[PDB]
Amino acid sequence: PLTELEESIETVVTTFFTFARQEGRKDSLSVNEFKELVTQQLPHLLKDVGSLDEKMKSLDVNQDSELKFNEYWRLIGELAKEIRKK
Amino acid sequence: LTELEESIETVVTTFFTFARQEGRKDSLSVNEFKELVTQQLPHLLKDVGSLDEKMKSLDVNQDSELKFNEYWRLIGELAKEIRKKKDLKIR
Ligand SMILES: [Ca+2]
Ligand SMILES: [Ca+2]
Ligand SMILES: [Ca+2]
Ligand SMILES: [Ca+2]
Repeated sequence: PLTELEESIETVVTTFFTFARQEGRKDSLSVNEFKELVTQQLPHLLKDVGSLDEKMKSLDVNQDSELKFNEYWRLIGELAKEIRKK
Repeated sequence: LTELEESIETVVTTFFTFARQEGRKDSLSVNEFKELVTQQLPHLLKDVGSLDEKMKSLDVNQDSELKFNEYWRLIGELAKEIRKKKDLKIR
């Protein structure tokens, strides 16, 4: 099977698709799916994020009202880079 | 921590675990990078070829070290290949 690091990378990727398949396109997060992912799975790392509707807008870099995997990955990188600082 | 948060913490911590071994404690020398790949990415980087060449390719500022940003670009490469398998095209 996978190492601790490999399984962790796989979990990060799987979590996107778990949330993205709930409604509309199965390969992107709507605002509702993004809000679910944050509230369910990032309640600690995003505790101080403020308005989720604004954060969605900020991450939606091509202004199509959905987060594709690349845009979610940008969020993961932001969270990683904050953790690194500790 | 949630499953997702634990996983992001693991990805970050694994870097420092290998980086603190010798030299600058916040970067991977080529020896520390080879240890990380062999011990912790043996499957995802099974087909990577020369580790010394991979190190060079990841060492974007040619300082002979991988700082966290440079390791994170590797994790992104690996994540994109996983993404392909978690969203298969029937075509
Ligand atoms: Ca969706
Ligand atoms: Ca978008
Ligand atoms: Ca080092
Ligand atoms: Ca470097």
